[PDB]
Amino acid sequence: EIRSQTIKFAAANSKGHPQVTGMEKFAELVKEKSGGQINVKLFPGGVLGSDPQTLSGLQGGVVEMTVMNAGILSSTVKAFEAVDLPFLFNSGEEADKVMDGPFGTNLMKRLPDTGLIGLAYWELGFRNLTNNRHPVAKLEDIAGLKIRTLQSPVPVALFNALGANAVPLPYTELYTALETGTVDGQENPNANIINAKFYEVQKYLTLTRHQYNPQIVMISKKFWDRLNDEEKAVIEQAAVEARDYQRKVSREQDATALDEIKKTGMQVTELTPEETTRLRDAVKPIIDKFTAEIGAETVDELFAELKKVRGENAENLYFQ
Repeated sequence: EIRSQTIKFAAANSKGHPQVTGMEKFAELVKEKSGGQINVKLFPGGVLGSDPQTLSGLQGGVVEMTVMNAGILSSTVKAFEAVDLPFLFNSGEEADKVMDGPFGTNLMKRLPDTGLIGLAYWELGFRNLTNNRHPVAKLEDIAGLKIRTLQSPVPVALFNALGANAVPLPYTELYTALETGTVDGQENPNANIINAKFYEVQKYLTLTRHQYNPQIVMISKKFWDRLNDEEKAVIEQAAVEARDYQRKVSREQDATALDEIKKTGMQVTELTPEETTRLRDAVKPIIDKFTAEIGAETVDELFAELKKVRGENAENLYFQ
């Protein structure tokens, strides 16, 4: 039977953010399905530590649950670097198909040996590109731009392949570096433009969608192994039901963010799928260098899923 359980569920963001809205839905569903036997206590705002710190806390059994960008796992299970590869998805719908299918599922199968159990993928969002020099609509427009990027190997390779300087800078210093102009631009989700007021110091946004950040919801294997099947089923049901809700909330908020961004007088540029393909093809010979460490098994499967979803895109039937 479902016994009294307590689950501490930690994350980086705060109440109001789609991540925490998803966590609240998860907690409520678990409370309902368990008739109050399983209580999920939220630790938002990074109060328990960074995402990498909390990851090791799950492994040790100190914190039961967390949700974080799945690419963070790569130093635990290298195959997860696949989720950081560029230009995989053009929409949330495409991302869901691939993350919820064999690609995402086979990644999660690699977790138990490391002391982690994967429950579901939720959404953080696409990474896009702002700058203050000129609109970016194609590769040549990126040439020479000094762009603050994440500093793990994939984004550094990506932005160098695009002709940019992939500049290291602590996030807290970024607004002011953009203001003074020593950095031309930055790459991040749209929400950051509003939250950090980058619209005050950046005139241009391109929806490059150069990477997509899925989040993975995980539970400590040490804790999971002590649960019975009925308790596990409650948690699984709640994770996948909360997933669909969280993604809807995320996408509603992103639409509103973009409304707000446009009203600040930033110029927003979209890429056609064919321009995205042009960028993808230009960076492929560089990005292929990660395939050996990710593994052909994982990369080949991913590439097949992407060919499939790209063929389902209605744009293929727009003109002929």
